[PDB]
Amino acid sequence: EDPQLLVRVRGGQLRGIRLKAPGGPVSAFLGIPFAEPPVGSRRFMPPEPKRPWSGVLDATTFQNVCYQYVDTLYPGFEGTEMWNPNRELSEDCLYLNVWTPYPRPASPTPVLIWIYGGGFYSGAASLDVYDGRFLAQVEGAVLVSMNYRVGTFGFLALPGSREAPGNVGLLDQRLALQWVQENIAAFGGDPMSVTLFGESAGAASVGMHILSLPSRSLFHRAVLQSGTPNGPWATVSAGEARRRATLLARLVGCNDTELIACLRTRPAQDLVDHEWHVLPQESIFRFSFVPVVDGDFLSDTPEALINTGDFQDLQVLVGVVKDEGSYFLVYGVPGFSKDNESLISRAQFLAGVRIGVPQASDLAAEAVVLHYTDWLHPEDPTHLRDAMSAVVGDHNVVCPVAQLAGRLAAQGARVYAYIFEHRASTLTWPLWMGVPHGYEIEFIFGLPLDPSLNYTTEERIFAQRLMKYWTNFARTGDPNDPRDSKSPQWPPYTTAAQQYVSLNLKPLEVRRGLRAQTCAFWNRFLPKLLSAT
Amino acid sequence: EGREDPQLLVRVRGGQLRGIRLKAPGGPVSAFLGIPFAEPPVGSRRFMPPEPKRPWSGVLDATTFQNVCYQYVDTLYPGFEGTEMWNPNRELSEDCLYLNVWTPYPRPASPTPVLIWIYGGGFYSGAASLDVYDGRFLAQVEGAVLVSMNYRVGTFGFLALPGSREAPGNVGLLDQRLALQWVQENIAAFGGDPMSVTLFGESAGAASVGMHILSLPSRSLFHRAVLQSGTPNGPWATVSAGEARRRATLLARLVGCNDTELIACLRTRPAQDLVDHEWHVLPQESIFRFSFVPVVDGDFLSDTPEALINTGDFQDLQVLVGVVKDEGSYFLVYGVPGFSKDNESLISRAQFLAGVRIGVPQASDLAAEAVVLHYTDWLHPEDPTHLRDAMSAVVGDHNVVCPVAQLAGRLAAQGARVYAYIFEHRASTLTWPLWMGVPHGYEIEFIFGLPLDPSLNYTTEERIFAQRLMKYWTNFARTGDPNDPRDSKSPQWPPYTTAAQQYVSLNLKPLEVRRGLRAQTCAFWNRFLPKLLSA
Ligand SMILES: NC(=O)c1cc[n+](COC[n+]2ccc(/C=N/O)cc2/C=N/O)cc1
Ligand SMILES: NC(=O)c1cc[n+](COC[n+]2ccc(/C=N/O)cc2/C=N/O)cc1
Repeated sequence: EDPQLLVRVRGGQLRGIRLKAPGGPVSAFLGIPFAEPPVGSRRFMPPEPKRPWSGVLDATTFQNVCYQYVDTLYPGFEGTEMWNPNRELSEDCLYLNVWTPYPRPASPTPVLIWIYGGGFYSGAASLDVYDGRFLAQVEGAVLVSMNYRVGTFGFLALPGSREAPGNVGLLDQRLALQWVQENIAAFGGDPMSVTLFGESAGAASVGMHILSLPSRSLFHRAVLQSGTPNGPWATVSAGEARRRATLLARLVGCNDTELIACLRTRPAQDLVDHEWHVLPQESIFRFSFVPVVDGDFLSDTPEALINTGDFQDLQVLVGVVKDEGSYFLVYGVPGFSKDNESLISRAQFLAGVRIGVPQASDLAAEAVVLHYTDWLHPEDPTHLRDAMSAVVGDHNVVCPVAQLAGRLAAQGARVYAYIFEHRASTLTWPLWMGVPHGYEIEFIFGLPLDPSLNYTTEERIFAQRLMKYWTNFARTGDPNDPRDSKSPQWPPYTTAAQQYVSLNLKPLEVRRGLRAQTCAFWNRFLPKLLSAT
Repeated sequence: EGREDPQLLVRVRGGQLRGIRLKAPGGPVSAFLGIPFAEPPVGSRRFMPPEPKRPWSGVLDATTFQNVCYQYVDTLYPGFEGTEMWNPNRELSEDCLYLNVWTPYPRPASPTPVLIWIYGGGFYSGAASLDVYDGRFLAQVEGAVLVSMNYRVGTFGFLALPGSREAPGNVGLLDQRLALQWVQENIAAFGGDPMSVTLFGESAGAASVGMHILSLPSRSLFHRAVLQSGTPNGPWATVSAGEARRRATLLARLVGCNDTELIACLRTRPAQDLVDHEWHVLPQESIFRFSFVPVVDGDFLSDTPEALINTGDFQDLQVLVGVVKDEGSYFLVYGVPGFSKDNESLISRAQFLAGVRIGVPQASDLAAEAVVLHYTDWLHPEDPTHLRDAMSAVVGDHNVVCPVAQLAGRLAAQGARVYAYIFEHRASTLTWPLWMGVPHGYEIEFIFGLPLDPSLNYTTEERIFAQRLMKYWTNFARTGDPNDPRDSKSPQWPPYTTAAQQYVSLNLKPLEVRRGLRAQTCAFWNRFLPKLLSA
């Protein structure tokens, strides 16, 4: 019984495991329950605080992954499987992981809370890419990551109902955030320096925590990697949630109470089986059960909330990868594949766009097509493929990010923006996907520091830079290294200057305007188009 | 006859002409100026198609320019050269259907390719007698037979009650056509080769050239066309029959006037009254919109220029088209608040949004917002210099660059041999401010080789450049190809193609080949904007 690996949290005692990171040990407390297993009648329900336990809870092992669709598009492909649950699926999955330095830090340490992505339909805090050991070891970070319920389990909302209020996956996260507040000190986490970070749906979750009052007291800073609460995919209206919940109910043979009661009776996988059949359109980058504008967790739409919010005492790191959109093309856009070069035809581009912008009228879609077509090379398939990617990325991540960045900056938030452009040497996706959604995580998390992983030493150094930025950001709300000078400085993203840095192997390069023209199209014109059909 | 210069006496179908031996820098040219090609479209012939000039007796003196067609005289900057050079430089009269011929002197031995200039002036102004249209240089240096005609502008040329007999529309185009007919029959008398007739015109003249390309009966009258900064397609070069009707009847009301009764009344109105009200009939506050312009009558223009360029076969056709660096700047000073020649015209976002409404007067709120969204530099959305230049770009793009783009594209896609340029050289002599860059119409003096007149204060590179441009134009006139056939030492001007979209820069530097005529931005105007108006 290593006394460093033994912690009394509020619910009782935990025994962590001493994990080794390349530069020394780290105390990992994995699988800490932060809620009553949201099983049985607790399905679709807000998480209840975990009841205290007797003895020493073994917290040396990752707990189950929240029940979710396992991707099957390319079975056994590292590029997909690395996101697949790497633990048993269970609805009993409300667990969080805490990595701290070994020994437990002397003074309260900034806490980073990771919220995984997975389109609100998947993910697990246990995936290798979210291994917090590196940030814990190299940076002395207390790194927390929770599981939260995904898909129907996390986000089936019958808005207004008691039994499926929606947003429970976010409430899960909130609970983990509460758990951190009440408990992290026991690990030498500073509950007064908690930085959320997350990517993609995790970023959106972070943004939703930013935009939800009861969440705001549970952290001080946020990082949104490649995802925003605003935007086309991260939220649905109450009505749309109801529609999909209802549709799923039909699809599985099921007032809200009786509908939900029936849904409660359904084997987890049945819900998952029919989860995708509730999308109004053939889509990419769209997900059936996502946070719901419920008037409750989200008092208004994220757009509304980022327009009106006061974000004075908020610091935010946001950014995108170079190819936000490439990843998604292979999952429903004809002509795209990890296997060929996905050189697509004009027609496949126009059709691809209807799938990428499923909410688009013909005119909006034409607007998009006409905007993204390089008219010097209108039918060149490389351009069209890259444009399809661009469309999907801009529409879904880049422009939502720019919007968020701008709105937060305009409304007092200190904002740092980045574009991550380094394509992992070890990346199993084809070159044309460039730097896909999610492939910065391994770097932020510091996996290149694990020599056994085959990352180049330029990458190891890069990961170190990024872990420095992230944790400096966590420590201080400023990602710049004070123990460094002018190599060069990461400026706050402002609405005037619109500065952001490229994160890649070269030093920070400050760029201005995060696809400013194109985002103007998406953020300013596109809504005007559709808001007049 | 007998005591005078034997090389200035020419007979044409209507009779005997005495021209004038004019001094060009490199030697003399023959000019036959103010040759009537139509019956004065006066009195009862106002608004009527031109009738062929009835033969005259004796030797018609063709030694001076004739009347300029009755027109509005721009008075925004009185005494300012930049506006005065466009201003009529001969008496304003409805009796104005006269053309001009410059030929080498002595007249060319063998049939020489004919250049016919059609001046612009927004269809409400212009005159073949402006100094910038002086054919002497192209005649002297290039051996070209240059012909320019006056055609009726404004109401007299374009007021239309479509369907009516008495104001069928497009008569100013018909004057041009009549002058083309004149060149066909008579140009050989000057050593002109009626089988090598190139039209060229700038701005409304270019639209006019385009109209002729688009109009069957004109087709047999020329072989090649140059469209400088103007196109028959685009938002200003034509009006629907309905809109022409609307403006004609409104103009009528404005001056106190069944089509016959209306026209008859209009015919009793003094020219100046018509001119005085000409500009009050535009549907919106606007720039680069002109009240009386060619009408889609289903006669001269069998359908919209858009429709005819989209579906015509342009096999036999060589077209040189192009734009100036800054097509839009000129028009900004005449009715976009904020803009002036007298200052840097740094405007505000408000003034830009306002400008866009004036610059794209046909635009719905949504379409205007698109324009604004497109042209705003979102890094510097409030930046007055960018906004000022974006305003210019909006007007230039919308009215010239993108119409030219659609035109070049559609023409190339349909068999035409298209050569495309952007003229980027700002005359060292330009009296407009620097921000205006190279405004609309300021390539003309170079095409015409004015810089060759040593007394005109152009620089030597400008003289050389004029010569190059004159070469391009006359080569294109000769061969359908602006390139010098021997001289491959100079870079080649490739045809504009839909595939490669090549055009050249015309500036002091040797031909640089560029790709895509604002391809991205013209996709907005030519492909997106129409759709944004179909709802
Ligand atoms: N719940 C379901 O049955 C289900 C869920 C998700 N998909 C598609 O998910 C594939 N996938 C997997 C991973 C990513 C994100 N990568 O960064 C994106 C995507 C899709 N984008 O449209 C199909 C069925
Ligand atoms: N009734 C008309 O069509 C009309 C009459 C007079 N103007 C005076 O316009 C000023 N102006 C005068 C000269 C030029 C071009 N000169 O080369 C361009 C412009 C701009 N027009 O919007 C315009 C339309």
